[PDB]
Amino acid sequence: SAMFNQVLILICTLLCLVFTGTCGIQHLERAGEKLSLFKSFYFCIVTFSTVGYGDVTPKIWPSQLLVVIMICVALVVLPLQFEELVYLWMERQK
Repeated sequence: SAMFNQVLILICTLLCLVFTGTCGIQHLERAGEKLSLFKSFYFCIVTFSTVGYGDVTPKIWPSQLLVVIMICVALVVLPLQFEELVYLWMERQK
């Protein structure tokens, strides 16, 4: 089942990115302005959902960039997998 396979890849990647985001915001903002993990989950899923509320964001030199870098990579990485998911839907139709 390829449909299944890429569904998995999507989920895996999402999970990975969420994890990287939690782990990303965890050690940094924990210094200057302390934030709970749920705030991170929020931010991550707020970034990959393309929402961007802005209640709390990075105020620090590296902190923004790191989030940014992860997004930029994600924004390339995001469609790769959606693109993938599309390819199978085309195979299923065939």
